[PDB]
Amino acid sequence: AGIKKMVAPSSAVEQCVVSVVHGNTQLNGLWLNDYVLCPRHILGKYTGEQWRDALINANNFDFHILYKGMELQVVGRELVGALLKLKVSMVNANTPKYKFAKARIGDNFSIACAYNGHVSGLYTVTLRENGTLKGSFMSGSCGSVGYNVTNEGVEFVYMHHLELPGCVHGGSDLHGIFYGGYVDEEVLQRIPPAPANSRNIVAWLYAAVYNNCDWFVKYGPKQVMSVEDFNEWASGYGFTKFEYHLAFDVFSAATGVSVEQMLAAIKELADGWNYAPVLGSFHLDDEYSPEMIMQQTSGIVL
Repeated sequence: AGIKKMVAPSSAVEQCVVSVVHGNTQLNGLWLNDYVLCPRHILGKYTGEQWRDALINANNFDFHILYKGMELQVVGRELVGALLKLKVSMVNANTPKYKFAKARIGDNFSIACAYNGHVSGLYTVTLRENGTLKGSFMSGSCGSVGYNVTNEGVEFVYMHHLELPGCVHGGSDLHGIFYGGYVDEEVLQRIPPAPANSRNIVAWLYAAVYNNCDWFVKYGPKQVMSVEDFNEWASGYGFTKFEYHLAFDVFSAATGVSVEQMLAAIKELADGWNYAPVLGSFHLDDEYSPEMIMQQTSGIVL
């Protein structure tokens, strides 16, 4: 029982995290096969036009890559979106079975927060609709990766680049594509605020029912809001449109509560409450993906 933010185990990632130093700039990289990926501003602080010229003017020996003290020699430079791809003279025997995947809105992933090429801590983040994360990042953490672990292997989805006003964090996938409408430049970037993720809130409400907190649903006569009706309300109250998830079939099977009851509860609880806590809170929590809740709950039919 109980509900916590679950971080994927880090052993596979720790064996790929490296330090990349080029000049005064210090940040982190990802060692896979015979190449290292790190943010492009390792070259320096430049503008879209300048990145190609900075890479051209660079020398392979100016990049110093360390994995647990051992030097990795660069044998090739390349730009991959907002990332630098440095071919190295040694193949990472610790390269896991992995895929580069794009995190989708509402997904959780784990941040391997690193400094000087050493993971110092892990936490879970949630991809918001505007492509930003509510992370915890200090100077030197650029190049920290976000990842998931499946039965098929490691899934690298994120590399950290920048901090935005209001303790908001942005980055790219491992193809160097930024997740939001921001850029890796020292410029004031005010980005649209993120609506609350309705799908995730449904998962959190189910997790409450799984843990004997059903006052919001059982306490009232069965109250229901259709998906169509809810989507219209959410559009004008700062909530995302409901998106279904396979986990809801499992959750309603174990709890007897339908999605439509949860949507009605969301409308009822949208402004917060004070009757009783729900998983220790008095406001809806949108930070738990359905996958995160499902790995903390049991199926009951089979």
